[PDB]
Amino acid sequence: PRGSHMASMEIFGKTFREGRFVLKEKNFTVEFAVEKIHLGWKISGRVKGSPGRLEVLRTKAPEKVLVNNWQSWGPCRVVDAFSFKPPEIDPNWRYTASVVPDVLERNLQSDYFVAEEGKVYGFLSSKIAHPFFAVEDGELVAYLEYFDVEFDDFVPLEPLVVLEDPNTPLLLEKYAELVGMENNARVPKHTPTGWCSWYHYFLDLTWEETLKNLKLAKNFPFEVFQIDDAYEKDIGDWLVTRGDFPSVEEMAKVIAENGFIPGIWTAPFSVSETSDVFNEHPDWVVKENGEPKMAYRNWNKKIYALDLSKDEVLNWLFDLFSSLRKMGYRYFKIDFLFAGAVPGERKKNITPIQAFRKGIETIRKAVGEDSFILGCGSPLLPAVGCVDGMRIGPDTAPFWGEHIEDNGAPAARWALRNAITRYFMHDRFWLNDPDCLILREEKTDLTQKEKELYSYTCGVLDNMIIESDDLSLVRDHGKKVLKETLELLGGRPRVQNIMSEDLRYEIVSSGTLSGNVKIVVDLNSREYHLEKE
Ligand SMILES: OC[C@@]12C[C@@H]1[C@H](O)[C@H](O)[C@@H](O)[C@H]2O
Ligand SMILES: [Mg+2]
Repeated sequence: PRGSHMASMEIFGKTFREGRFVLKEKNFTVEFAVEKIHLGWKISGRVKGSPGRLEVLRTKAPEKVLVNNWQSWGPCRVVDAFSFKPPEIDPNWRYTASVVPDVLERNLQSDYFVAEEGKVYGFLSSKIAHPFFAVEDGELVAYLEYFDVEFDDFVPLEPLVVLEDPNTPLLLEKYAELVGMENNARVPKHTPTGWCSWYHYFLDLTWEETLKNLKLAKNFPFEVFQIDDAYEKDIGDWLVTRGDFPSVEEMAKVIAENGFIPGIWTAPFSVSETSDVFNEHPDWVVKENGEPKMAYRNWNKKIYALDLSKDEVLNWLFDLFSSLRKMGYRYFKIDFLFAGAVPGERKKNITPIQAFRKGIETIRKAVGEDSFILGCGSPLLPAVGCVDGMRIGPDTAPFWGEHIEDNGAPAARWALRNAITRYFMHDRFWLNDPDCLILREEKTDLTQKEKELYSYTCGVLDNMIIESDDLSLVRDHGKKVLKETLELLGGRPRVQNIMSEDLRYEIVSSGTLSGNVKIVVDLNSREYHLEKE
């Protein structure tokens, strides 16, 4: 039998049932199939014309839903769908909140997937359209947004799955396995360890301080030595240094001379209003009414988005990342990637998602198969198959964040929450990056118990482990936490109670380097209890 709830769903406006169907509307045509798969149903097919904001599924909204923001920093969390209040959106960061901000300013929005107890609805890809859900007058509606682009000939729909089982974590894991297959996900066999400058030195990093850490890093179990934001003269001018830094090429040569894999931060789809590249090439950016469209404001400057539909832009990206590879960099943290997918006017009439994918594909080609790509500030689904690792929460911080709301400002407590709630993408989409461990004992307000809680959770989850500290300031305790963390890697994790609303989670991982383990963590009390077999 079906189920009363399944007879009550609509697929492309028709009553739900298994079959093969054609919708011919005024401005578009859809051909689609509704087919049985393990644990549920798959809706797939093809579309042509001007589909616009295309309705795919409609069903009664659940009371409590696990919602997901489209990008690295945005929350994945359980919300009450009936008492939802639209947020005030910061005009300087509009597009990190939503790629369709008209939705978010009036209704609850979830990107790519949404879950309730016993049921996952999820799209398998975002190659052309942006897939998202909205709660509109008590109804859950799935959409594919094509951003007013027209298609003369058929292109594939992003597939939708509807999965049901009482084990919600199992469904999220299955969903993510299907996403990995649809997109030829990269799941490296080896996970890098390393050092990152950001969460000690921030923009005030000097090359003198960098060299001091490079010598000390020889006593710590680090493979990668990554320079973050600070070295560059302006956003977009990635090969021009400032302050006491040598050349970008010389930085690589010192780092490699000292026995590390050189790593470097860029924001490659972003160019500031002051940069040489923007002032040389005003034509290279996404536009609004013919003029440069602000993508976001950061570093106290307007930042514009590179128009990734333009071959001149893609050639510049190729040559940049080719040059970096020639210098010896083999670890690339590529940040603020949402900029490349902002809605706006481009040279070619392609979607922002199509443009985005051309840009990241160009970066991968340039750095080669032997380079590690870490995505950050990024749309998640469009990057599967391209990146090796991906930041999946908001920034951590050398403090827990007692007065920081769940709003995107840095805080260890909210960074950790996302590592938990997105755990199922790990070893399926890519390697999850939970953000850096901060293990120093001076110049921090983190307690030893908070450092433990953060680090051991990241280990049980088998996530990337990168440390970000002035290494002078890390002593016995910080060293022991890093050692014991690395002992918890290598397993298959599950968060058992993924729909929890009180920030206490039970987490198991099978087959770690320490055997079967279990950690119960409480992000309100700041406590954990870890058992290892
Ligand atoms: O600017 C470097 C910086 C702060 C911005 C971003 O929030 C990223 O997620 C951080 O790890 C840093 O690389
Ligand atoms: Mg693994």
